[PDB]
Amino acid sequence: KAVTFYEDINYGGASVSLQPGNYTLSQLNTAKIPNDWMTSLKVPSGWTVDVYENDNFTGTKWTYTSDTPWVGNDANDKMTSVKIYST
Ligand SMILES: [Ca+2]
Ligand SMILES: [Ca+2]
Repeated sequence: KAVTFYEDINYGGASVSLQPGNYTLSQLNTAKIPNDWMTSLKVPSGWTVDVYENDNFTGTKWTYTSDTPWVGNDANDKMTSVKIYST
């Protein structure tokens, strides 16, 4: 089980899976996840994903605790850093 971030709505386009952790922008990029690119994501039930507008877990924070086929226009293409918890 893991969190999978997708480039497009409805889990379309490019996708990358990550385990729990605290990922900065440069770390996402290394994982092949570009800046301001996340549109949808699958989340293991019970897990928590805190998506941040800016790098180093700052800026606006959006939280997801389940598969989300459309993060919506407000959070769309804004992820720069993210914290994933298996709780
Ligand atoms: Ca996108
Ligand atoms: Ca951003």
